[PDB]
Amino acid sequence: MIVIMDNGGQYVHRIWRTLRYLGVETKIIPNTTPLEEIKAMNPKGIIFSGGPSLENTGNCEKVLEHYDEFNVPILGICLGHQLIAKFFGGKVGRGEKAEYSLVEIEIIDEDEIFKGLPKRLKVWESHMDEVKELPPKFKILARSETCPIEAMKHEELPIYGVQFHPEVAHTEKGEEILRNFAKLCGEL
Repeated sequence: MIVIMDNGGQYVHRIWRTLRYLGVETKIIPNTTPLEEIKAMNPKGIIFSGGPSLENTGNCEKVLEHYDEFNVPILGICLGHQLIAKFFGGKVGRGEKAEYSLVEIEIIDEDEIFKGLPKRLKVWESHMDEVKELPPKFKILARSETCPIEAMKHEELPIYGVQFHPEVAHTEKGEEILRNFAKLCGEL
């Protein structure tokens, strides 16, 4: 079971449908779902979805505060990436290109979610906002010309962020990145 916390973005269903296509048990829940209830689902992984506003992240930060009750892989997508960054002591701010487009990224550490993938990928993303200061204890996994932090992970915990939307088909290997993340939740 991969739980997708709905932060209100336009592409949240695509995350769910991608996982379904992959044969992964998954459910979208309101981001305001109480933690106990999230715990009663026995999640093997959690996704913090995109959305319009850091002011509407519901209990995403609460999940991180209580990570010891979960101890499963977490993937933040765009706003989810940014909220993880803020929570862990990094900084988010405006980028230089607010419109969505395909952007080429360079994978600098294939780690887990980029395992087996090419070194450069075009991904569907905006930089209306982005991570400006990496959190302590995190490492960068991918970059682009205008944004050094296109993907990141905690150095010690399976907590991941991507700035772009792997759930959008335009993203090269987007389905594979989601698959790689799901495979992490099935092994430990």
